[PDB]
Amino acid sequence: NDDIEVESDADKRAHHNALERKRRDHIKDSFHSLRDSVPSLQGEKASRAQILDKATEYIQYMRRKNHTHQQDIDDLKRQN
Amino acid sequence: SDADKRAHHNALERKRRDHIKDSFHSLRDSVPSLQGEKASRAQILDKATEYIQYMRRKNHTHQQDIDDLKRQN
DNA sequence: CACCACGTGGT
DNA sequence: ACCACGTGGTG
Repeated sequence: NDDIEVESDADKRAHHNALERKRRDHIKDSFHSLRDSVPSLQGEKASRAQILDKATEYIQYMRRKNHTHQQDIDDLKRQN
Repeated sequence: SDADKRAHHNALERKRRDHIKDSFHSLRDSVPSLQGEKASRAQILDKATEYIQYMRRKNHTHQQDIDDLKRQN
């Protein structure tokens, strides 16, 4: 835009700031959705570090749980 | 002091930021869609959210296949 | 000592 | 598009 390039400094500042608010809101949102996707804290409190941490923890748990399910499938597929 | 008081507050936050930085790393590596890719913190959170949901689904259905192979056998 | 958001300055 | 810092305030 041709207005954008010729806009005032007050206009530049305000914008820079507005874009950062928007960036932070996206992330705050994304932390929300991760929070709710993880049953160890489905929808209560939890600091950003806990969300990231319990999220890594869950992924590992699930993997363990998955290796266990697929064996019991193979072995039930032996019986069947 | 009142000055030395501020240095500490600041030092403790730097620590907070480092914890979150490291934790983003590990989450990054635990998600196969992000391995080897350059990702923004928003991507990591988003692609992670995606994976965790996928895993939950896929595990659930595999449970079903157990019940039905258990209802079959 | 944890937590958090903001404005700002730096690619 | 994105990121890290210092800050002021909360428990």
